[PDB]
Amino acid sequence: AETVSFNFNSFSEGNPAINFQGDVTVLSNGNIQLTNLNKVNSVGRVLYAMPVRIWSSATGNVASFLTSFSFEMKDIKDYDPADGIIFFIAPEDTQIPAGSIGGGTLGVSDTKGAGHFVGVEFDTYSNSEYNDPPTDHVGIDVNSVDSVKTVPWNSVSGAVVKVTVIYDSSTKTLSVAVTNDNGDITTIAQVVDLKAKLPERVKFGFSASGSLGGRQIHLIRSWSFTSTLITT
Amino acid sequence: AETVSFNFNSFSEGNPAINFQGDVTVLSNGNIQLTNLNKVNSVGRVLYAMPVRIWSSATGNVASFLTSFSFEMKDIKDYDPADGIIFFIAPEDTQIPAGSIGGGTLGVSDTKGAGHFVGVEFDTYSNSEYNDPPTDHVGIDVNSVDSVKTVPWNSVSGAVVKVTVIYDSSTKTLSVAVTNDNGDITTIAQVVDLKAKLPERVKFGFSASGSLGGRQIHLIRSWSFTSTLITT
Amino acid sequence: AETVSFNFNSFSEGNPAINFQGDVTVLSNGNIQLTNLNKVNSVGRVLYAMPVRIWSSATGNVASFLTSFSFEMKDIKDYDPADGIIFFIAPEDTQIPAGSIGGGTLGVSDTKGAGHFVGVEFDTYSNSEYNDPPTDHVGIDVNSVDSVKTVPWNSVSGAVVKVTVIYDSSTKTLSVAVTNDNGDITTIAQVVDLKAKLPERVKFGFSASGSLGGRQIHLIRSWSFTSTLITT
Amino acid sequence: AETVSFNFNSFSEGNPAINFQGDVTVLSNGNIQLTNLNKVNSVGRVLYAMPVRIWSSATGNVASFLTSFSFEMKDIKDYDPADGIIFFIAPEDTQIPAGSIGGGTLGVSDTKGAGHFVGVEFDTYSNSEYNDPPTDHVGIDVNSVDSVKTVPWNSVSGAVVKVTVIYDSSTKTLSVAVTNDNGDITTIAQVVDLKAKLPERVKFGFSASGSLGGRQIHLIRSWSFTSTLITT
Ligand SMILES: OC[C@H]1O[C@@H](O[C@H]2[C@H](O)[C@@H](O)[C@@H](O)O[C@@H]2CO)[C@H](O)[C@@H](O)[C@H]1O
Ligand SMILES: OC[C@H]1O[C@@H](O[C@H]2[C@H](O)[C@@H](O)[C@@H](O)O[C@@H]2CO)[C@H](O)[C@@H](O)[C@H]1O
Ligand SMILES: OC[C@H]1O[C@@H](O[C@H]2[C@H](O)[C@@H](O)[C@@H](O)O[C@@H]2CO)[C@H](O)[C@@H](O)[C@H]1O
Ligand SMILES: OC[C@H]1O[C@@H](O[C@H]2[C@H](O)[C@@H](O)[C@@H](O)O[C@@H]2CO)[C@H](O)[C@@H](O)[C@H]1O
Ligand SMILES: [Ca+2]
Ligand SMILES: [Ca+2]
Ligand SMILES: [Ca+2]
Ligand SMILES: [Ca+2]
Ligand SMILES: [Mn+2]
Ligand SMILES: [Mn+2]
Ligand SMILES: [Mn+2]
Ligand SMILES: [Mn+2]
Repeated sequence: AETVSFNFNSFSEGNPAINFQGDVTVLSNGNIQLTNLNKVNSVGRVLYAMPVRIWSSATGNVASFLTSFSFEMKDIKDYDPADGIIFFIAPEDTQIPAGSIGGGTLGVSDTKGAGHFVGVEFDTYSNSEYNDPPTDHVGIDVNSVDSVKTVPWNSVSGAVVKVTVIYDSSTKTLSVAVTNDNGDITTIAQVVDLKAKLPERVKFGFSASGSLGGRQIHLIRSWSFTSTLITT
Repeated sequence: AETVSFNFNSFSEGNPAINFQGDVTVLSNGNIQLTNLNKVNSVGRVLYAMPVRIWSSATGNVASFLTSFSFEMKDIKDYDPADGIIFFIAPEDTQIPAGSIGGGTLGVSDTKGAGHFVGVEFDTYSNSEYNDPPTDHVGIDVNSVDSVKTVPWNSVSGAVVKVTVIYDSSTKTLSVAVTNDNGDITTIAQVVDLKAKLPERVKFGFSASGSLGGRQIHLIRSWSFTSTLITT
Repeated sequence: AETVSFNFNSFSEGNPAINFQGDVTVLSNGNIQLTNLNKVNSVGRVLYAMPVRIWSSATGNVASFLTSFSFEMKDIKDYDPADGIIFFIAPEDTQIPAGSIGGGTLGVSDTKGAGHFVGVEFDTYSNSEYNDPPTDHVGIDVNSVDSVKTVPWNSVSGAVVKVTVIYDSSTKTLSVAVTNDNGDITTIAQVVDLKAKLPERVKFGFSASGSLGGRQIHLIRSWSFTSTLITT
Repeated sequence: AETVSFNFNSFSEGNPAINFQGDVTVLSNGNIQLTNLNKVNSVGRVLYAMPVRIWSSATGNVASFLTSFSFEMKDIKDYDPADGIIFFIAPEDTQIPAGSIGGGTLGVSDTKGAGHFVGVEFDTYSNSEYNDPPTDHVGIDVNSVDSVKTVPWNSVSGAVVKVTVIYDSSTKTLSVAVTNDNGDITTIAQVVDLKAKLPERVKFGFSASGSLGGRQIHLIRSWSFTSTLITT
């Protein structure tokens, strides 16, 4: 089988294994801070530098993957705690949308909320322009921040959240488990055909953004990943 | 929300939080050995002592859960390495089937392979009477060891195996990610309506068995679990 | 290490992790009300359903534990309030004393004020028959409501009180910190050898009671707990 | 009663309510990083600016206090993870010792390991010169880093640790409860007469240090405190 795996317990600029885009910054504690609290419509994204082959045009096989990461969002006096973080998968040449307004676009979509990507968002502000639920929520996005499906969630300021994601190639099911600070878990799952939505080689990463009045701390603390593609 | 969670990095006799059934034994290193290498048709089961309410007849809500565990199977001279381990969910009154022949029933079913339980098996012997695939395999079992679905797998003697399971109540999807000793992952997912197959209160646990000629070391090394039921 | 931990931010009827005894009722807001305002000598107790092994006869080790909880007592028109709440530890088979007169026995002792339990009381009425101090008080009880030690305190009707308790196994010290609504803290500590006063397996819970003329609202709002026993 | 209480969920440079000493720095995420990873024998300390009156010379009374805080330590490539963090109480005019060598002195003592303070240390390196236990440990320090008492502990890189401390004036008992990342708790308690060891007014704070080859990330994430002195 074709397996790719990595595990970061701390990050650092200068590490060739990671690409940085936008206002991203690496704190002295190894944490990744995606947005710049002093910029309007800030957008920051981080990606595993090496593209991963999720499916094969030769065999038609699609990869299965297991990934978990931990992040932290915290309020700052005195802006609206927004907009959130999104774990995404996109073409290997993915870039921050030209003329990105950040905000509710989470740094992956245009003003209409469209883009080429599949992801799991941890959304902390309700943008009616993208049909968001009225509360904080976790959502599965397929080429749009107008989530295909969402589940109520609660973003606790300063709390460390743990996430586990499993993609089963056979059933094409993407299931997500979010462990909150207080111990409660939140789950959401959706059938998503990566073969039909994305190219053979993609990049995995995290993105976050803010607006003029919407800003908050977006930190990525750790990230382990393993994908296995059966080549037969 | 109604949440139940626990974490076992090791086990010790006398812990009220755990229920032992059959030939279970706790080793000095804190590991749990499920079968007795000197008994014919040995069967051993360990269960979380407290019943978990996976669904409420009052609301109709079903709980989501996240659990991870690690186990190890090791060959012994001069017996056949069998039969395997099964992580299962069963009614709270669950007991080792009367007159259990162990072996391919994995300690959860009758001679015909039927029983009242839902589980994930790590099967190391191919029983044609229960329509097993021709190789080692992971399977999703619903009231029978004749798996609803299986995926090829390989049990490596002495290898520590890590497993992660997510059950999403909304989609009723049970997804499993198995991390093999060599780094590759194996996944299998299946939609299973726990509310339709099981009572409101159930017990979670592990079971293993052997026959006269089939015996091996079945070890459970760790187990973390969290289920959250929405009460509203 | 053998660890038991749970966290209740709210309570619900039907949760198998909780045992109800006497006049206990679960309010729609998730709060637990211990006594019945319309009954003479009302007694209500709630216990964590699973017995906890606080010490091992094998090693002689005693567990350390950390627990915090919040409660509220509110006066009603026009009864005396009367009698209070007690956080207790007792044999796993503990039940409301037969023929309990409620009142100053706090639902845990007999008429003489004796019983089998260790606890921290938040006493709002002065029973001279149990040598109570003349004012509201917090006390450490060991097999009797005639406290081994008490400290002055003030029960404010309708005020949410937060409590933190630490039991250090090495020194066998039980320390309590009570945070009043006005920000002021009250502390009390006492050396109590749980190994000598209680059986290996015990249950933790809260009890409240009243009399014909003494009645008030006794509410448990939240409860988190963690006990760790060194096994080696 | 005289009560002092504050709560910090994040810190900021410029907040007059805090004294910054040495290499301390505040990250853009609100965390306080005590030591500088690029300096030899780095020492950084943070103190609550307002001195607290822990005892009255007029009444002989000592104050009781309840404090809880969370911190994080993380290894860096490639130095020994040292030396640790200490929560301390010292004279109001306390400053980092002149010519401090950092390292095992934890920033509060001279080369002999002596100083004027009382504290709880989270020690991650074993200094034989100060009679340290052979493993990571939590210790109670009274005017010396040669702990009056210690308990085995385990510092996990990148894990958030929660600590609760209660000081009971009557019994003069200082009890500590440490909640590790995996849920396990570690406790330690010791009778310490604050009035005989410290002056009437003191400052509370944190300190950390490193050596030439011993360095790690020492972060303070949050801190809540309440002290009550009975004046009568
Ligand atoms: O409050 C946070 C949200 O702000 C929205 O944009 C605001 C903007 O921040 C404010 O300066 C002004 O221009 O009004 C806008 C409309 O609400 C973002 O669109 C949203 O994503 C949040 O960040
Ligand atoms: O070889 C392992 C398998 O044994 C099967 O049972 C055997 C038994 O071990 C042998 O002594 C003889 O009685 O024939 C039996 C039938 O084949 C089990 O049924 C199977 O589960 C494996 O354990
Ligand atoms: O005033 C509250 C206290 O009442 C005591 O019991 C009273 C009882 O309420 C009254 O009706 C009469 O019978 O005299 C009793 C003895 O004083 C309780 O003993 C005490 O615990 C409080 O509840
Ligand atoms: O390895 C961490 C410990 O270092 C000790 O100091 C070392 C120093 O790091 C090294 O460069 C050389 O000078 O030898 C010293 C003595 O062994 C500290 O004393 C100790 O506290 C740890 O930080
Ligand atoms: Ca949004
Ligand atoms: Ca089989
Ligand atoms: Ca009383
Ligand atoms: Ca040291
Ligand atoms: Mn959204
Ligand atoms: Mn099978
Ligand atoms: Mn009393
Ligand atoms: Mn030390």
